[PDB]
Amino acid sequence: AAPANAVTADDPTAIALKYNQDATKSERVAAARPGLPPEEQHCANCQFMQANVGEGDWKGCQLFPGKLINVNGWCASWTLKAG
Ligand code: SF4
Repeated sequence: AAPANAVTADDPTAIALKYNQDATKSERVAAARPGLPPEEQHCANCQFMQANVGEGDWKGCQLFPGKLINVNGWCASWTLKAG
């Protein structure tokens, strides 16, 4: 059960960025974002995930203010966690 503030499917930014809470049901391969092979990309290893926001598998994403993403999700703004 997703948190009340989870990013959902008719969120306009989620649609534009092709977010899915489950990276295995994402188009990460098509996008081929740089930094890691696409099959290795998900929110946990993304620069925009906020480790101090949320709880458990439901964490912040800087791009979705006031909401939570799933650590096992993906979107097209995936960028390697570099610092
Ligand atoms: S920007 Fe990164 S952390 Fe935020 S939803 Fe997209 S992949 Fe997940």
